[PDB]
This record gives sequence, structure tokens and C-alpha cells, in this order.
Amino acid sequence: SGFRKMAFPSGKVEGCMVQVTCGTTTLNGLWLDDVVYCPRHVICTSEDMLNPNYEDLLIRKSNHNFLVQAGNVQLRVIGHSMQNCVLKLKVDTANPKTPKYKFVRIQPGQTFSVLACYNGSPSGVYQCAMRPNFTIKGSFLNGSCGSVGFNIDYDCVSFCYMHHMELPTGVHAGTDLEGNFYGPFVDRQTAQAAGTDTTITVNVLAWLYAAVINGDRWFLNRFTTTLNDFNLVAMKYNYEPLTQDHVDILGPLSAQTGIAVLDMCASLKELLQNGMNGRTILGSALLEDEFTPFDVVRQCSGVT
Amino acid sequence: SGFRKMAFPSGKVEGCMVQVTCGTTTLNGLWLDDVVYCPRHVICTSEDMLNPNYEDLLIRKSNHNFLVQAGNVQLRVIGHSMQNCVLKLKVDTANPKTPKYKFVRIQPGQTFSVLACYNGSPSGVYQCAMRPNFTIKGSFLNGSCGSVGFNIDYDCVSFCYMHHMELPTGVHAGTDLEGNFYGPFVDRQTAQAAGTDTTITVNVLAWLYAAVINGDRWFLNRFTTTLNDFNLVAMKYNYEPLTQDHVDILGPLSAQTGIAVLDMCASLKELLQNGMNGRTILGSALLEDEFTPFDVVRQCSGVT
Ligand SMILES: Oc1ccccc1CNc1nc2ccccc2[nH]1
Ligand SMILES: Oc1ccccc1CNc1nc2ccccc2[nH]1
Repeated sequence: SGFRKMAFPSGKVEGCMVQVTCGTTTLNGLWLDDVVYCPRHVICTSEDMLNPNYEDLLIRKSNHNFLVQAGNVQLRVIGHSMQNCVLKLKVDTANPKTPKYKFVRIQPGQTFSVLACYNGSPSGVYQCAMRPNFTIKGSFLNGSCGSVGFNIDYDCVSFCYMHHMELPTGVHAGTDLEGNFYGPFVDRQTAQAAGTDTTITVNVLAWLYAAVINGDRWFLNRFTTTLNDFNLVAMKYNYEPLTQDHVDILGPLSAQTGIAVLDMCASLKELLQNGMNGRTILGSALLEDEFTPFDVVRQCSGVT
Repeated sequence: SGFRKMAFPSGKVEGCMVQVTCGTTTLNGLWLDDVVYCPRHVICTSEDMLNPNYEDLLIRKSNHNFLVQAGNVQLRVIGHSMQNCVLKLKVDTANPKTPKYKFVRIQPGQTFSVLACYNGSPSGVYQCAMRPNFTIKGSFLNGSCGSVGFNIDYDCVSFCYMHHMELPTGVHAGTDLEGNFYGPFVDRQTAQAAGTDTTITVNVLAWLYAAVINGDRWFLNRFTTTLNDFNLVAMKYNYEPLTQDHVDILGPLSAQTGIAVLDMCASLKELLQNGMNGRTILGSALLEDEFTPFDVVRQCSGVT
């Protein structure tokens, strides 16, 4: 029993983190097979960052300009290419600790673990969601760029995120491992405002199920609703719309608890309209939206 | 910028987790050097758990009765002893992945990372505090016993917790790595009630400093207080007393933010008396007490 914001064990990713230096810029790289992936802005002076032309900046760079260090041993760079907003540095040594891995582009509402790194050295691990505005609310100081987000399926690491940017509002933007930004963000020190950070409705419902499973039941009401009625209320409160795909996904939690999804929707509706009245659910005074239904099932079942 | 509940990278501890089986009971063990540490209740039938005599139960056990598996390879047990509420199983192989380590007994309010394990396999990592009532609020299913809590100082893992028990209220109890329970709990399926789960005042203050550092300043008031005045209010709200040792410990956060500790106390006092009025601090609707001052400095500075 008990329910925690839980990251994947980070060991498999710890074994992939290296330091990348280009001139005076140091950040982190991900070493898989004989390729090191890092944010292309490693080649910029903070001066360059205001309106960088990366193709033109890259012409001035050689393999020997990229200094790649794995522990306290240097890797030999034998090639470099730009793919979207990441650099791929070919090194002469396959990472001996390369895990089984995939590159995946996640959808808004999907959760993942971040291994926060500085100078290629892991500092911490936390759980995130891709926000509906394609930002994440991370913890990232200078030097944390190239830190990655991942899910693990038994022994296969799915890399979904590389850290590139902090927006002027102190939220975070980055790319998948093909170098494509989540949302409309660009690796340039310019005015970039995020859209509405809506609540991930399907995730709140999952977490309400987690609460029932763990004995927190005070919020369970006598009402039901319809998708359309619930969705009217969701919009008013800056909650993402709930689809039938979300209802289907919650099916196993519905089954385990014997609470129909639309009943749990009507409980959520009353919590939106009435608030928590100073009460807590799973030790939170607000509705948590950074657990997926899959996360709740994993943690409530005990997958390794 | 940004502030997350952050666990230590778990790789060094992942490399120490094994499966321990005695008869039909499977749980986790910690393999350091040529010793495997596990909860002594591995020797009990759930029937034994009602009033176990562990010395008498252990007489009926041999080295060959303890099945220790590290990945899918069996370790040979060449000795076993009981130290308090843990078993130490001497195996014929030193763990090749043993990190530098210490055993430390933490104080209430101290935070640590838990690597939740099932059948010797890591499932997740989260950050905890030892509660003032010597419980922890974990996430632990059947088979999670022998999962450990740790801090890391660069390359040295300090093991502070091994998981043994869930109380009938679904909070968690366990031992240090010398087998001594935190608080008054015993490894017996009997009536064990926790005392008052008070809020860790010094930790809330640290987190209020973290909030100021990260731009959340709305709660900063025009008042100050004294330790004695603040402490009267703390007691009324089930907050731990604040000592001069706590004020001294917050000194560096006081310095960084230019907010005197007693000023931040007076801000906390107003939040206790007035509540949050539907506002959030670092995305929480309640006051977080599971960051130490050391945690706030680490995450705000970027230690690896
Ligand atoms: O639903 C809302 C409630 C309040 C504010 C903003 C929104 C828009 N949310 C939204 N989710 C989407 C998913 C796919 C495509 C477009 C989407 N727009
Ligand atoms: O302060 C309180 C406010 C409300 C309820 C309970 C308490 C007691 N808290 C407490 N912390 C201690 C630390 C060391 C020794 C004894 C201690 N008692």
C-alpha cells in the first residue's frame, strides 16, 4: 500500500551519460552504441543564442572541436552531423553499457523519468509529464542541457526527451532523440510563451482510482455524469477533454475498484465545483495529473 | 530553475539487489561485499508472523535453506547470523558491483531515496522522509520487503533504511542496516499504532526558501516572529518545534535569499493561520516537508 510519484530506476541511463564540450560550453550527451547525442546549441556562445544559424555555426566546427568525456576517459569523435536540433557525434568506441533502447516521441499527458545530469554526471531522478502545452515542469540548472527523459519496459529504455531550453516563465522545452522539439519551441534565446497548461484529465482519474485502491475514498460521491456533461465542466476548469479512448484506457482500474469511469468523472466534477474543503487525497491538496493509467496499474501491481 | 521531489540516481543500489527465498517466502536482499542483508521475517510463515520467536525459528534453518539469486545466478550461502531484525547471509562471492558504502541511522526529518524492488528486481525510485513518528509513507506491495533507503555523497552510498512492515494504517516501518527498527515497531503482525505524524518544520522552511529562489514569492509577508512565538503556533498546528540548530542549518538559504530565518518563520505562521486561499507554492496546495535544507541547497546548486 501507499502511492508515490515514482521514477524508473536510472542505472541503465546513468551508464549512457557523457560530458560534451564545444569551446567553453559544457553540457550532457547520451552515448548509445558508437553515437553521442547532444543539443546542437552546444556550438553556441550565449551571444550566438539570440539568432543562431546552426548550419553556419557548424561549418566552423571539426570532429576534434567536440570534446566527449565518459567518466574521466576521452572518446575519439570520428564524425558529426546535425539531425533537427540535436548533434550526433560518431565516436570510435561503442558504449559497453548500451542498454536495449528505442527512441519514441510521446504525446502530451505521457509521463517519463528525467535523469538530471551536470558535466555528464547524474545528480537526481524525478518523474515528469509532457504538459498539454508541450512544456515540462522540470528541475534544470545551467549545465543540465542534454539530460534525457525515458520510460523502461523491463530491460528496454525508451528515450522520449532531451533537455534543451528554459522558457522565460521557468518551464522547460526540449526534443525527442531525433532532435524535434515538443511543441512550437526553437533553440533560440527569443520570446517564447507557452499556451494554456491544462490539467491532464485522464491522469487525474487514474490517480483518483489509485486513491480508492489505497483506502482514500472520502471524495467518492453518489452521482454519475456523461462524457458531454463532464467535458462542459472540464473545459470551464482548464481540464483536457476526456475521450472514449481515455474511458477505454481506464477500464482495468474501473474493473479493479468496481467504480464505472463516468461515476469517477462525476466524483471529479464535484471536486472541481466544491474544492477539497481543506482535505487531502494521497497526501495532496490538489488533483495530481502526472500519473498515467499505465503508471497507476504498474505501481499498484508491482511491475519490475 | 524549477524544483522537483528528486531521488538519488539508483544505479549503485540496483547493482546490490538480490532475491532471498526461505521456503515459500521471497523478498529482497542487499548484497554488499560477501554479505546479503535481508529482513529476518524471511524465515516466517504469515502464520509465524502473529507471535514469531526468531531465535527458535532460525534453529530450524540451514545455510542451504536460504536461496539467494542475483540476476539469474544463484549465490552459495556459507554462513548466516541474525543481527537485531536483519539476517546477514555470508555468500562465497563478493558483489563485484559493491559501491563505497556506509550504514547510517538517520534522525526523524531526514530524507532518503527508496529503490522499490520485487524478487530482487528494481521497479521504481522515490524520495521519502523519516516521519517524526518514525514511520515513512512509502509505496510497498507484497514482496517489496528488503527494499532499501539511501543517500549518496558523490560515490559513497549511505544505507539508512531496510523495508520490513506495513502498519494496519498503511504507513511503513523498517530498520537501519544493523537491523534496529526506527521507532518502537517490531516485526510481528500485532496492533501497532503510530504516534502523531507532525510536520517537519525545518523542512517546510527550506522548501519556502526553495520557492523564493524559484520565483514563487506571493506568501512573503511584512512580519517577523521569535522562536518562542513561532513555536507556540507550530505546536497548535502539529508542526515539530524549531530549534536554534534548525535556524543555523537554514543560514545558507537565509544568506542566498536575504530573508532572515525568523522572517520566513513569520511567513509560515501566516500560512498556517490564513491557509493558502486556493493558491499553490512550487505547484503544491500544501506545505511540503520532505526536502531538508541540504536537499534544497543540493538541488538549487546542482551537486552530482
Ligand atoms: O480543452 C481546453 C480547455 C481549456 C483550455 C484549452 C483547451 C484546449 N485543449 C486541447 N487539447 C487538445 C488535444 C489535441 C488537439 C487540440 C487540443 N486542445
Ligand atoms: O511538538 C509536537 C507538536 C504536536 C504534537 C506532538 C509534538 C511532539 N513532537 C516531538 N518532537 C520531538 C523530538 C525529540 C524528542 C521528542 C519530540 N517530540
